[PDB]
Amino acid sequence: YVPEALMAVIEEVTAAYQKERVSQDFLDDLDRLQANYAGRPSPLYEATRLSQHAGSARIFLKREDLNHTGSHKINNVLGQALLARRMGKTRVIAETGAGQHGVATATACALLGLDCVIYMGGIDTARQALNVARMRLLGAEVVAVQTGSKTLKDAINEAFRDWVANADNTYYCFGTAAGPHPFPTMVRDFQRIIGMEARVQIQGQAGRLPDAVVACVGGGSNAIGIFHAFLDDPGVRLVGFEAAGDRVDYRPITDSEAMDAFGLLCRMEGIIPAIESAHAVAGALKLGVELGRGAVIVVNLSGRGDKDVETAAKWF
Amino acid sequence: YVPEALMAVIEEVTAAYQKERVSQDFLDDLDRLQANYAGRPSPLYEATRLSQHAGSARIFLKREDLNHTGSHKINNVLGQALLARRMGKTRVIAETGAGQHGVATATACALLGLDCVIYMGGIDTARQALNVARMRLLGAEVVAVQTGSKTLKDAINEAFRDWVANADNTYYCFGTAAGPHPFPTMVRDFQRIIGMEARVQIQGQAGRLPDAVVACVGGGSNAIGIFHAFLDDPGVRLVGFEAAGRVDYRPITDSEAMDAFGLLCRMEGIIPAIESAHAVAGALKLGVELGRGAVIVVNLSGRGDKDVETAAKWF
Repeated sequence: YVPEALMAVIEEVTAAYQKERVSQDFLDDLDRLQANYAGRPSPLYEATRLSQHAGSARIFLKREDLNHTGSHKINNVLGQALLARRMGKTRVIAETGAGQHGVATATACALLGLDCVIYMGGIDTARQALNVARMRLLGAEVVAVQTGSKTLKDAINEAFRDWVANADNTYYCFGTAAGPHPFPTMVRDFQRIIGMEARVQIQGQAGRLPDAVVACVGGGSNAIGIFHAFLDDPGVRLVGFEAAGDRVDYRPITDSEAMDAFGLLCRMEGIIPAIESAHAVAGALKLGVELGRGAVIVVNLSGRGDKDVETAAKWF
Repeated sequence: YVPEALMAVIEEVTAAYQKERVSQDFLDDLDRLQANYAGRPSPLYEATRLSQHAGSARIFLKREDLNHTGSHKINNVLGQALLARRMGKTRVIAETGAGQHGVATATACALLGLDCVIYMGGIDTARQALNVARMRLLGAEVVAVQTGSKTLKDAINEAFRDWVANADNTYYCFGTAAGPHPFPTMVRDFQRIIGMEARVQIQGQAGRLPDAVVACVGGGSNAIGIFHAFLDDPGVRLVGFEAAGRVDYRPITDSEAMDAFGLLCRMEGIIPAIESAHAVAGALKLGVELGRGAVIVVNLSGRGDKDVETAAKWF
């Protein structure tokens, strides 16, 4: 899984990142670089119809659910290319299966003036003229890989040989679900972006900081993102609603509480939530009854309201 | 196509809408209503790497290319639902095929507080049926139609008797790429929200009205909506750029498009529709014309997909 040859290079990366993590700049820069570019920042939607089932509080939904697939990978990949610039590297390489991650990188590469080489297997090249051409309009060099079996793994190594030999100037940009993932802190940190955008937008739309920021927690990572900008705010409660059934308060929400919250979003708001998020809307709702009038509750609508629908329409 | 029995009723919508058209109160209420919902307002991106290839004017790109279609149908459907509410109609009906239009229609009625009934063909009731659930989850009655051919035609006819039947409180709402399009003043006015929104965004981001607002003319009726809102800003220049009222018209050569296109790709990592590329080409020109600092705004409208082919060959 990782050629020990990659160890000094991954280490130099991990090393430069930490240095970056020392303060708000790197994310600050990232935030500015995504603005208006490809879906960031996502909208923070005030659900006024929901107020009447929430103790006369004001619920704001932080629409993560409106991101589409890879404008989102672009926003992820830009921070990786912004790390190359800060590290001083001037070229970026990556591998690409069906070509989607190559198109993302090629995009950031070119947004930031970085040269860009993407490795892709000869099998992948012949049947994907379109992403290859995207990539080529965007400026990268697309290297059709003719060794081993001309598949994905194949690209991966040629890229590893490339990255080993060219580490002075070259940042390797990971992202294929089957490719390497050597840098988990990074990937968590980028999601704090969600928090920073909610903090700004709440200050904009309500004129103060919220009385509570809230997410469904038990789901992988990337709901948790909403919190971190808010940790410092002594006035702000942070509540993580856990999928029960029969610095942050964890609290539980039952299969029922979440379904009532669900159908109630469908009807009052016209938005169909992820089940995951219904738990959180349910709790935002608990919270506002419990906090009363003009309470300001920001809620993360995380993720993909595509059939949990299956499930929801059974529930009724 | 449209049954005559409908005419007393089409007229009334027509009278009412003609009323709210004219007025400032409508498109601001629809602005509020659609704010932060399904993709509106759309982003205004300062494309600062174009500046160098544009006399170092400042080029803002109105990003209609980021619109997921579908979040477009809701946005379009919200306006009829908004109009229905302002007639004092309380329930809304429509028809659908695979049932995309009915999903949107249901969506805007949940949001707006309207009872909703959607007509669908028995058969598409059968081949397509979470949409039917989607709808019901949104709280609309679905009338799955079991009358003659059990498909869209019959699904339009039920809808129309219901309509003629309940005129007094029922609005009907279209968009379905086949059923009726009785209101074409409407479809065209609702693109106006694009200029509306641009006009609030470019003052926030650039401190002032733009020097020029620029778009692609002889294609995709979706481009021109960026102008209306600047009409009463005399000394915002409006430039419609054509493939070769207050608005000037100006041609762009096949060649000039593709320099802008290529460049939009290499500098901003944005891949446009060829149509959009005509506007960018026009914005570059204008920049050099207008000078260091001009502020110029461009509708990048249209899907940066399958112009891709065309573009790759071209190089």
